Formats: sequence, structure tokens, C-alpha cells
Amino acid sequence: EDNSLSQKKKVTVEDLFSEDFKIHDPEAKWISDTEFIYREQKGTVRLWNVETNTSTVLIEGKKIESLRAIRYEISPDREYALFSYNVEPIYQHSYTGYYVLSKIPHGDPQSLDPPEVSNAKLQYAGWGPKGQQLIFIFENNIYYCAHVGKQAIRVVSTGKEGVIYNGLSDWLYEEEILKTHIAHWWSPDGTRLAYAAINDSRVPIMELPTYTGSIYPTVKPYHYPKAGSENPSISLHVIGLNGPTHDLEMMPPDDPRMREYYITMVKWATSTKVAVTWLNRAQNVSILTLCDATTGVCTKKHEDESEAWLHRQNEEPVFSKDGRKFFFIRAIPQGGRGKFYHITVSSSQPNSSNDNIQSITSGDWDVTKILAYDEKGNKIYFLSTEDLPRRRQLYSANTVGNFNRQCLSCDLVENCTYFSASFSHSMDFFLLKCEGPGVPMVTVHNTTDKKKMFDLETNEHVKKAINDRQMPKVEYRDIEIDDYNLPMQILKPATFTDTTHYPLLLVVDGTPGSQSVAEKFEVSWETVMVSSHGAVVVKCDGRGSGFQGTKLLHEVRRRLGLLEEKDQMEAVRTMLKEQYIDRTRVAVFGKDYGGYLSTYILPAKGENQGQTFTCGSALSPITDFKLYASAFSERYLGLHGLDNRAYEMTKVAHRVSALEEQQFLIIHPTADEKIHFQHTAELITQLIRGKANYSLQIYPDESHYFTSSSLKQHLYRSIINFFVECFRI
Amino acid sequence: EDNSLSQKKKVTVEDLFSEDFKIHDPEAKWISDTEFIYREQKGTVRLWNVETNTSTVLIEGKKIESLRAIRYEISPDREYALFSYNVEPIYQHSYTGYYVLSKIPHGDPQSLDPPEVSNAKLQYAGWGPKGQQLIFIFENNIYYCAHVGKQAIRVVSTGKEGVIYNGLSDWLYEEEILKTHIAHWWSPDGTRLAYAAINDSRVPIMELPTYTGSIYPTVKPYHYPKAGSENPSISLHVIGLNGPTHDLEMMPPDDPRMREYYITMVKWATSTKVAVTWLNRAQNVSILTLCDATTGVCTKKHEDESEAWLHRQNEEPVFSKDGRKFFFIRAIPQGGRGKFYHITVSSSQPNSSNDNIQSITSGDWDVTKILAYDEKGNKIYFLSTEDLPRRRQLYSANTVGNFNRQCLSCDLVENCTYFSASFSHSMDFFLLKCEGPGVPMVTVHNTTDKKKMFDLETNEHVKKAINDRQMPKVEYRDIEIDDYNLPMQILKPATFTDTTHYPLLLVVDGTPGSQSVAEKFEVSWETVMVSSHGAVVVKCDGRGSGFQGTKLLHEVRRRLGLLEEKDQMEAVRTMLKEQYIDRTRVAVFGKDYGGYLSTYILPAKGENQGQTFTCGSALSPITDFKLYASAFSERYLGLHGLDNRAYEMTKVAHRVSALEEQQFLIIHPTADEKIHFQHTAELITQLIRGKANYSLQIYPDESHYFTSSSLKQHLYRSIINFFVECFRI
Repeated sequence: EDNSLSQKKKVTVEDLFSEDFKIHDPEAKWISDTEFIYREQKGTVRLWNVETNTSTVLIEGKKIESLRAIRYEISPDREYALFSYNVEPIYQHSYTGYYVLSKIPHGDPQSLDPPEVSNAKLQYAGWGPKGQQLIFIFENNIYYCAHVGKQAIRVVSTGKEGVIYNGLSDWLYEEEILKTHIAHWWSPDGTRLAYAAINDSRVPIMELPTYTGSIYPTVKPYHYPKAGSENPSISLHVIGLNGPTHDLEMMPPDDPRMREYYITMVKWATSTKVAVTWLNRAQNVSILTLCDATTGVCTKKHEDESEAWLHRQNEEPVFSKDGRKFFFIRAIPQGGRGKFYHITVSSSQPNSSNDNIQSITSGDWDVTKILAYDEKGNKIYFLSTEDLPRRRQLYSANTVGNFNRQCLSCDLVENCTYFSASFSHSMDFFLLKCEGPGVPMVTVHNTTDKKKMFDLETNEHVKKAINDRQMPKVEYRDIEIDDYNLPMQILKPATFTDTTHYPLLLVVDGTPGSQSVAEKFEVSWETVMVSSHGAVVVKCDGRGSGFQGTKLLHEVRRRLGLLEEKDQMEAVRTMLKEQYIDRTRVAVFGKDYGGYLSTYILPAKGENQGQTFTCGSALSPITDFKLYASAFSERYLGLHGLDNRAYEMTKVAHRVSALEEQQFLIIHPTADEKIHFQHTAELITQLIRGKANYSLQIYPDESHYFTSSSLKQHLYRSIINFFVECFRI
Repeated sequence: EDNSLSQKKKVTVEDLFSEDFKIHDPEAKWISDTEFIYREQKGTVRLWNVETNTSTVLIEGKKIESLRAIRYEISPDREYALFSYNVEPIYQHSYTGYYVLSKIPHGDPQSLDPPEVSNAKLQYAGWGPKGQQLIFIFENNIYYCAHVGKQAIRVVSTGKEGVIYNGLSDWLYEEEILKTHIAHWWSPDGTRLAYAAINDSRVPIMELPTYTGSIYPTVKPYHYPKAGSENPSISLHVIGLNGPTHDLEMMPPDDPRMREYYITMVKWATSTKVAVTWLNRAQNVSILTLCDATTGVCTKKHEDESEAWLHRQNEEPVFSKDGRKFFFIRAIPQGGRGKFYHITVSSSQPNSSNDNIQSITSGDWDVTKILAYDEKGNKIYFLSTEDLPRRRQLYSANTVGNFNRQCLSCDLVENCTYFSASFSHSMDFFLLKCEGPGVPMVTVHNTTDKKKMFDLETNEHVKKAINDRQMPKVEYRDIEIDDYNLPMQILKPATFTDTTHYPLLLVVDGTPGSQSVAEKFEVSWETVMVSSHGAVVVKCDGRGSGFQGTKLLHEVRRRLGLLEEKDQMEAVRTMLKEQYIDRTRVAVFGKDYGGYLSTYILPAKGENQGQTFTCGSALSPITDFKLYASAFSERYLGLHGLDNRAYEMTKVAHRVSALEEQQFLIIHPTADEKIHFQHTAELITQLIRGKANYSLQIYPDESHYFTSSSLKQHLYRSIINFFVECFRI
């Protein structure tokens, strides 16, 4: 007999925004092989020279005075830096606002401004590879300044506001393919810049309604392609930083299946050579091409094509110091059960006669990314799910014929399993972060000794908070269906008892090409609810989850809805067969694409066990893929315009007809830029036709990602305050 | 052993939309001294005479096969019939559609057409007063045809789509002040037409979002002058039906405080002289003016003004056949409690030295509208509130010094005790209709014998249905605060039991010049919920409502909402003393302006007696009157643009701040043009900042007047479903 009270306060709503839980990552980047940038720890920014415990104050409590410049970065000369803050701060991935130049010693603000124009907003500044040369993007125009005090030079200015995007990515590139906003890349020599110019005039335009703006609010118009519409028309240009600065346009290939090209990847192969990944409009035919920036001569080095589509076309080709044989990562057949994503080798100049396909790694697992390759001998470092899909571990292999894989850390202090590392220019030291399943562990390590030769950032306060609050028990119960094994992640409220029945939630994302069951450390509304309300949560990554086989990924190609619905529902079936789960209170949640799923999965099982969930909800739930971005629609459903009959069954209406007793809900901001309000509007219309019971909460004229702490706090509060009633008996 | 069965079934929403409760009112109109239209009640169109039960079917039941024309009007010569079908209403009265002309007996339907154009949608056609002459308004252009066989001829075409209106009303001149879409007047002889030209060029424009139209739904722009904006430029023009049809325009007076004006009332004095009412922008000066058509010159007749505002702007004076003294209705002091609305005599040509004002009526009551004046006698027939403000009865005063208002209707029927009458050209024969609280009756009568020859429509189905189900018993309970009187209405399902407790739902409308506590028979969601769900619903006409004193109207100048809030909370506190009613379950409802009330009456009384309303709700509420039409904001809260500071204290936002835990609902269609959705969006923003629980529903791209049955039943089902789980414990 024992009691074991363990009376510690349950996690409240504010805990996610409590400074104790305010996880800090310096996000160090190797300035050289002997030191890293060592950004803000708790204020001043030092330069912790990794050689021998030496820290030099490069930045001090001075950016606090400069109107709280959110972002900061120092030029390669380490002598003049740029600070940047925001006025009317919009950054979902936008990152606009004010830029300022400043001095390395201290103080000295300097408004980096467009020529002939005073202090004004700037899109992006960045740094060059050499000395203090910088650029800045004003109203879709790239201007360059080799010297900090040098008068601005209009390198290119033909870009137009919302019409021509050169030096920055438009919304489709900012959200669907590049997933990054910067569309310029410096050459290795710091003399040339390769950028992308996008014409958007032919692109169809939508207008987001506005209410809260003014007494006569007007719609914000911008281009937003859809299925069967006109995609942005991109071109690739190269312009020098000095002298003539000639613009050179690179010719894409003219294959019969190469109708329209997406620039999924472009990188300087050398100071004059460049490697570009060009994908067909159907997103099922990719071509890796090697071109010459100063010459413009293009020649293909590889080509791949898949029946369904190509995944992770954002490959990063890591090159040698002189354009010698380099590395790549791609899907090799790997026999049965999916052409797994493994590493591959390319020679310096692969002849058109044959390819250099050389799987450095082989096995039923995938490499998430290639970390780095260093030329003294044979060392490729990378992150992979080799040990387990739900974990990202560090691995190293050798480029010489031995091809021997090797772990580096394989667990460290306080239960760390998840890994993510980053090497320097010359292997001298590499950073490593845990971010799971414990507190993130910012650390330095040395390639030879492989030892933590000083603690970088541990966040002991986070451990104190996690031991001072009822952090819910983490559990795993891998499931298996048909010809695949599906991960899972059930949670228990740390006061659980097998005798006491407890309610259940299913959290679903199911994004095609991503994963939800990961050992990354995270605290969100689910953690609070399992703490504040004590309901188990289920995270099942059904068919189409990433890093689990290309065949599994393509299982849902043009077959959305049903398969993932089957997986999530069968996860619910598996959870109900226990004695600690009461059928009275079982709920679901979703968001973004998962919102779709969060709506698609409310049918009746059998006849006695109908109305599978008492309550459900969604957030920004995509419902019609015709009304969503073309780069996404055509990817998983093919090109429109020819009536492919791949959209009628995709509409969630077909499933929402029943809605017998489920207490549904929708939360959707008015001014959503990713998933338009039209999706919620159509769903509500269909619901009205079906005459169902639901409630709606709205955010008037707000962005999609909730980049305001008040917005996120209110959102999590609303979700909790919604599940409380339907989980109360 | 067998007692068989008893008891009658209660009332459910399905009953409302069953055919049983439909009030098939024919709405007959006195064509001549001894005949009325006797329009459709259960099919065919039949003409009747008062002499001896004369039956004359003019049109068969062919409207069903005539594409189910929504409306029809016979030609004034009783020779042609105009059918209106395929109507797509946009406002309350903008029934744009298709018009087809046909011969009186039957056969040969002919589609009215614009010149040189085939069948197309028509804004309005109408009929003339004599012969077969007609007009029609197409794309804001008035064309006329004296001869039906004669094709369309151009008459006036200055109109522009949404900018220039000829003979019709814009939104402001349809819904706020003129309260109808009729802006054209036929001369008694059918020789000239008087039409209003509305210029919207300087009127600001607002877009209403569309969320359902197509792949890229676009906003709808229309001219909605907000508070502190420029009202449309209205001019009056008289045109001839023959010859050159040279236009002549009316010249308004030029008092220094009436430059910006509304033509709030204009009625033909004769076939060439007219009386027109100009109400200035501050609506504090209303000049009645006599104009001659052939010269275009307007001669001033009289002026009216008040310490707060003018009222009853569309009471058309009745001009005698000789143009002698017309008996208009103006605010005479009538002792205390403000200047009651009593009849004023005005001679044909009153001397400028002194007018011929004469208070025909008198008493602690007023006249709602004046039917006619028997030129062959000292009899003037009208409808007035002589008995009670909540009942209207027919009366006949003496235009000469007799001044005897006779007891004609005056409770001549046992049940309704509430009346509405309409006389002929000779006023010998008149139609009478009860319209509550009993089942409405339509009856013929003569003013000589005051005898009921036969009932025109008895609503037999309505009577049997009102006897079928357990009706809610009607009750009344006057209240008084200070020197103000306020009626009240309350219902019970008539199967009330004192032991069982029932909750209270408070319904408010509260708009100036209205009467929520009325003895009108009606079937709605209120009685359905009272019957089936067992609740008692209270209506209390607070301060600011009309028909009970010009002072009791005008005291709310710039203080619109607070006084009626005090009246309603007094009603709550003085009604919750019942031993069969409880403080736990108290709920409120609101609509349009009442939504503000439904939100403005939820504080926490003191500190202990909080939780005033358990589950409140509202429809299209208004919180910031700046975002609303100037003709309502300025008219009661003071003119906008001057920062009256009533536009910063009449916001319920600071009032809805507390709302600590009370659940609340909002319902608002997307395409609302009564109270723009911006009000709801701002309210939601405040609530998110206020951090209070709320719910919401949406109707995408739906007008405010609920022009469909399915939408109406969905709304009623949704509101009753909201209330049913918010009452039961």
C-alpha cells in the first residue's frame, strides 16, 4: 500500500507563454571552423570562440534601444552589421519592415534606405559573401551596395509591386514549392548574384475582404492561382555585382513533358557554374540541369519521373571546393516497400553516357537531409530515420569505396534522442541540438573526440518547469494495417489509472508529404488539455505519411479522403477496445489540411456504435481543392481544365450529410491567405443544405498563422473552452 | 374501462411552414364606388360588386400555367392584366423580374419589351390611372405607351446603373425615409407623370463580399452613404405623356437650413398642382410646398419643426376634388406629454397673413393614417389609436365645427377589437380587416348602414388550425416610470402549472416609431418555443417608441438605447417576482437595432445579482452607428462629422467588455445591407480583446430580408435549437 501524492500543479493555459517554458535557441552558425555567431542568449550577443572558452561581445544591450530590431546579422567583415525591426509587423513568411545599418563597436544607427528616399520599409537586406557588400529589395527591386556608405546602385528595378517578383518569391513560391521568400543566391566569389524573376500579370487575381480596416473597408487584391489557372511565370537570371552587371537568362529544357517549369532548386555549382532543378507543371517530371552563369549554356545532368508525383524536390546539392564530384539525395528503388530516399553520388562532370548512381546508404529507411560533406578523406554527415521513423538521428558515412555508415552521438544527457547537427567549414567543430524528447540541447561537439567540451544551452529552467508541472506521460503503440505499419503516439495525463475511464481526443494532420508522430519535444494545447482536463490524445500517421516509403506516400495519389479516413477511424477502433476509454466522450481535431480530415471523419460505425464522436472541430479546413493553390492541387490530383474527374469526390460535402449528433465547430480567420474563407463558406452552405448543428468562431481581418501572442493565447483558450463542454459529463 | 383520449397537440416549427397558417388575404382594392378587386385567395381572380353579391371572374386560375406570376395588376380601364413573374428581389421592395401583358378575359399573354430589345428583366412597369396607358422602367430608363399596341417610346433616359435613378428609389430612399420603392406619381387624369431623379455620383460606395459565386467571387459595389457622408442628390421632374414631352423640374424652397433635403412626401394636389414635403438634412425643418407642373415653380405652403426631430414624414394629405382644405396631420401641443399628431386643416389658397390650421381631431391619442374625406358631407374617415396606442380603430370626424369623431369601427367585432379600413372614391362602401389578436377577418361594409353584408375572407383554415393546437394565451401588463407609460406583452402555453417553473425570454425591437407590444395576430418562433418548449416571452415597449406621445418619442435624442434599456431592466426586475419564474434561466433576443439592445442590456447588476441573462442572442446587431446610414445616425444621435461624442458613447463594445462567463450567440448573413457585417466584425474583435465566450453563424451571400422559405425555417430551427439546450438543466 502506497499513496504517492505527487501534488504538482497542472499545466495551465498561460504556461505555453510562460517565460519558464519560453524555450530559447541561440541558433549558432559557424562563422568559421573555430567559432559561431552565438546569437542572443538573454540579451547581449557574444562570439564564443570555440577554440578555448573565449567570448567576445559583438552585440550588447544596444539593439534593445534600436526600436527592438527583431532580426540582426553581421557582414562577413565582422565590422558593419544590419539590424531590422518591423512597423505594421506582417511576417507569416513575409518579413517586411525597417532595416538599419549599425557599427560593430556599439550604437551608431544608420537607416539603410532606398536611393533618393528616406527611412522606409524594406523587404530584405541580407549579406554578401565578401567583406561588407550587401543588397536591399525595395518594391520588388534589387539594389546593391559593395560599400556600406556607398550610394545605392539599381542593379535591377523592373520588378513591380505585386506584379513582377524578382529577388523575392511570390506567394505560391513562398508557400507551396520553395517554402522560402529569398529568390537570390550569391555566387561563391561574391561577384555575381543568381535571382529569379516572376511575371504574375497573367496569373488570376483574388481579393480578400476587409471589415475592421476603415469605415469604407476595401478588399486586398493579390494573385492566387488555382486548379486549371495560370501559374506564375518564372525565369532565372544572373547579374554581376560590379561593372556591367549584365543580366543573363538561362534557357530551360524543351522536353515534350516540360511544358511549364517550376524552379524547385537553384544553386551555384561553382563561382560560374550553377545547378538548377526544373520541375514540370504536373510535378511528376523533374530535371536536374547544370548551366554556366556567365555563359548561359545549359545541359541536363539527371532526369527523374514518377507516376504519381515527385517528393521533396527541394534537394540541396552540396558541392566540393572546385566543382568536383558532389552529393545528392533521391529515391532509389530499394526493392519492395517503397523506393526509399537514400543518398547518391555525382561525379564532377557526369557524361551523358551514364549516371553516377552510388547509394552511399541503403536500407529500409530514409535520410531526412544531407548535413554536410568534408573533403579531407571521406566524411558525409546527415540526419536520418535509420534507427526509427519517429526519431531523427545523426549519421556519418565515407565517400571512398568503404561506404561505411556511422552514428556520432546516439543519445546524450537526460533522455535526448532526437538530433539535428550542423558542421563548420573544416570539420573542426559541429553544433548539435536535441529538441526531443527532452529540453532542446544546444551543444558544441568536436569531430574527433565527439565530446561536449562545453555546455552551450541547456535551459535548466525548462527542466524545473517540466518537473514542477504534471507533464503527461508519453506513450507509443505502433499499429499495422494491410501492407504497412503505421506509427502512433498516445498520451496519458501522468495521473492515469487503468481502472478509471477517461475521454479521448484524436489529433490529425495527415498533410501529404509530412508526419505527425515525431519524437520532437513540443508543448501545445494538447499538453494543457491532457494536464488541465486529463483526456488521452491519439496521433496516428496513416497512409501518405512521409519518410515511410514512396509507395506508401503515393497510396493516396488521386485517392484522398477514404484511405486516411480508414486509418484514423481504425486507430479509434483500436483505442476503444481498452478499459480506460469511455465512449461517451470521444472527439477529434484538425487544422489546415487536417481540418479537411477533421471534417471527413464523422460517420456512424455500424448502427449501435454510430455518431462516432460526440464533438469535433476544425481550423481553416480546406474543403474544395479547386479553390486552393494550383501548385498543391495539381500535385496530388493532376492538372485541371480537362475535367479529370478528380475533384467531385474530394469535396467534404459527401461526408457531412449525416451530422446526426456531433457537436461540430469551425474556427477560421477572416483574412486567411493560405486557405481562403471561401472554403468555410462553401462548407457552411452545404451544412445548411444538410441542416446540421454547428457553431463558428471567426477572427476578423487576421492573418493565417496567428503571429500575435494574444491571438494564439485566445485561440488555444477557445479550443480548450470548446472541448470542455463536450468532454464534461 | 375505456376513456378514449383527449388533449390537443402543441405547436412546432413545422406547423409554421405548413400551408395551414398561411393568411390568404385577397387585399381587395376599391376600383370604383361600388366594386373592389377581390384578388386571389384560393386561386382565380374575381371582381365583385357591393350591390347584391355580384360575382365576376375576370381572370381564371391560369396564373399557375402563366409561369406562376408572382403579382398582377389589372388595367385601369378593366381591360388588360399585367403579370409579374420570375422575380429576383434584391431589397425589401425591389422585385425586379419579368412582366407580361394580357387581355382581360384570357389568352394572348404578351411580354412587355424595351425598344429594339427582346425579353429582359424589368425594374418596374406599373399602370396608369385611366385607359390602357402604361409605363415601364428598364435599366433606369422610363418608357411609356399610351396604346398597348403601340411599341415602346423613349420618355426619359437620364438614369444610370446605380448612379442615376428615374422614378425609383436607391437603398436610402427605399428603406430609410421613403420606406418604399415608389418614386413616381401618376396624375389623376393620366396626362403627366412626376418622377424623382436620384444622383449617386457623389455618394460613397461600399463593397459587400461574395463567398459563393465562382472560383474567384468578386465583391458587389453599391452606394451606401454612411454616417457623415453625402446623401444622394434628389430632384423632382414633371413630364408629359404626349407630344415633345418637355421636362419641367421642381424648384425647392431656399431656407438657410434646408439646402440638403429629402423629398419625404409628395402627392398630387390636382392634375397639375402638387404638394411636396422637403425635410432638411438635419431633418429639423419640414416645408410643405405647393408647386405648379406646367411652370416648374414651387410655392411655399407651410413649415414644421421640433426641438428634437420631425416625425411621420409620409402622411399624405387628402386634397378635395375642388382642391379645397386638405386635412394633413401635424404635431399640435395637445396639452402635456409632447405635441400629439392631430389633424390640421389647410385651405386651397390660405392667406400669407395667417394659415387656416384647425385641429379636427383631439385627445390623448393620434391618427395613424387618414383614409378619405366625403366631400358630400362633414365626414372624414381615418384609422386612429383613440382607444389605446396598441389598438387601431376606424373613426369619422367632422371637418366642420361639429368635430364629432364617430364610433364606426369602435369595437364592432367581439374578438379582434383592432381594425384597418379602406374606402372607395365615394366612401360609401369600405373594406375592413381585423388582423388580431383574433384570426384576421376581411369584410365588406357600407358607411350608410354600417352593416356586414358578407365576410370577404374568414381564414377558416386559420381558425381551425388555431383551434387545433395548444395556443399561447395572450396577456398585457402596463407599467409606468416617471411620467412615462410603457405597455408590456407576455404569453403562456395555456397549459401552465404553478408548481413547475418556467424561464423568461425577453424580446426587444426598440427602433423609434415602432410598437413591439402589439395586439396583432402572428405566428413565429416565439409562440412555437413558448408552446413546445415551455417558456414565457416578454415584450416591453420602452421609451422612444412612437404612437404614445411626441415627447415620449423625442426624449431619446442623442440618447437612443439607454432609456429603453432602463425600461426593459425594470420590466425584468418587476416580472421575476413570480413564484413560477426563476432567476437561473433568463434569456434575451434582439434583431437589427434590437441586436444592440440584446447586447446593451447584459451587465452584472451591482456585484452579486449578476448573470442577468444566461443565454443571450442577437441578429445583425449594430454597435458603432458611424458604420450605418447617416439618415438614421444623424436623425437621432446628432449629425455626424462634428464629433457629437454620441458616436463614441453609443458603442456597446465598452459595454460588452465585462461579459465574464455568459455564453452568447450572433447570427448574421454575409451579404447584409441593413446593418453591415462590419458591425459584427468589430464586435467580434472587441470580444476577442474582451476575452469572452461567444458563438456565431453565417449565411453566405444572403440578403437581410430572408426572401426564401428554406432560409427562414433554417433560421427558426437554429435559434430554437440554440435556446433549447441553453434553458434545460
